[PDB]
Amino acid sequence: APDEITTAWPVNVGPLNPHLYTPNQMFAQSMVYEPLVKYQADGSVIPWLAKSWTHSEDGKTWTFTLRDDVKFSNGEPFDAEAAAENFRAVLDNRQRHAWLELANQIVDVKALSKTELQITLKSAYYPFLQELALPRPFRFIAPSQFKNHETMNGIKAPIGTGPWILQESKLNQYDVFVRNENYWGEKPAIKKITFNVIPDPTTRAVAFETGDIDLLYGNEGLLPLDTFARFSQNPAYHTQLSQPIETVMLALNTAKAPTNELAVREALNYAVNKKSLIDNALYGTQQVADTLFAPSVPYANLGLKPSQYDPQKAKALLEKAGWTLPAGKDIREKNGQPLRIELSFIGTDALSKSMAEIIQADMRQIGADVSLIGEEESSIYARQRDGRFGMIFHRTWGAPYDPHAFLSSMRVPSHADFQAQQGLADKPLIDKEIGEVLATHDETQRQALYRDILTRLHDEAVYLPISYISMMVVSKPELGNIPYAPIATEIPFEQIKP
Ligand SMILES: [Cl-]
Ligand SMILES: [Fe+3]
Repeated sequence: APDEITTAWPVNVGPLNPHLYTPNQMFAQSMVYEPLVKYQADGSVIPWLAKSWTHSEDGKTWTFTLRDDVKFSNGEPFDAEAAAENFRAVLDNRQRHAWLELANQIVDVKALSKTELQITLKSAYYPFLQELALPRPFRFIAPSQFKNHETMNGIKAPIGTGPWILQESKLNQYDVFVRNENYWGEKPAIKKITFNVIPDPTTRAVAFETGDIDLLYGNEGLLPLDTFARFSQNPAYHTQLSQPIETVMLALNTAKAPTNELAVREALNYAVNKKSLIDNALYGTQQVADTLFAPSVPYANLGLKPSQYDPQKAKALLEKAGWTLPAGKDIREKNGQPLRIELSFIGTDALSKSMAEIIQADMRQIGADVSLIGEEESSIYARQRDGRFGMIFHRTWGAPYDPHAFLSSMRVPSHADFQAQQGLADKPLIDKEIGEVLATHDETQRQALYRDILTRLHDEAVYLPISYISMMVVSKPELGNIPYAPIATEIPFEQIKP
């Protein structure tokens, strides 16, 4: 079956509610559901379900002219009415979308005709179009599949307009998609895609080696990285490594001793040998990160000063702040209190554990005692939400989220970044400026605001950037070159052409 492929994912795709989150998987929501406008690698959007649009002079009122030839996979029409009902369904659950500022900005959505859709905003919101382009929540399910005229309490069949249709799903076993033969756009070359549920990275590698699957596609956690390197030399296989898509880092709790001290956070940022970490734990497959956002990220080329690995500097900073070594001890003390920091991570994640152990070792070398707290996923996310951590592994979100959406979410208290930043004297100013940068259209001011926000976060040593990570691919050669999608969390299956 040349036009059928089998791949893997750590979990099922979920029920494919276009408007909800976990356990829904974003790449799968994007396979079935489509946006008004589609995100492009150059940062722009192109017409998609909307073929054109205009906006008022004040930038608060937008009118979209929709395609008139689009049907949902069940034959029902896509029109402005269906689109408007979707926006209502999403914003009826507005509290759940607080992280996404567009969901707080939309004041009204109404269908003016079958082809005219009008959206009104609280303010001129500059990332409007890019947030419409996201995998979720502003994509469109057939309104017939609402449950009692809503989606927040569940849907019936996951009926979208997209190039893929969910055929069937088996909890903890597999998901099967097929090509939408009545798609309004270009027909995918692939006719059927099977996702085998395989939570363990080694088991995924083994599944490929045995031929049980044709394709592996994911971030640095896709498979063991030593194994990936071996595969990249195996002439029976094909492998790919993308240019970096996002940052992996530690978040340091500015509201909790001892990471509440700037001098301590600064020292920690000099203590880790990132190159060695990446060569030791990531098998040399990723890039060193010096800043929250790579210099290639929009608005983030700011000439921020890296803190290079320098244990001598780290020690000096701690000594100057009164953190000194007692006789016959390797761990520093101040006011009799030991320099002890808890590093929280998902205990079953081998890669995270490996990095955590390297970080612990590096920090012990400069007199800081890091305790490793490996816990189940739910417990770690709970800690993130309420700030019950000293240090935690964290990551940015990739295009088109970085930086505007990641920054926007820093304002949401139930979220790791707010919690990490909560102890900063300048946190209210930062949150004020984040609000301002999203709504200004003085472009000069926009750049200045981004500079100030990112520079304060950098100078305050809120994060310990570790790596800019890449997408990775392992595939049967017969599938050919595997494309990457403009949106980092999407998988462009319809672009695969064996
Ligand atoms: Cl420990
Ligand atoms: Fe999320």
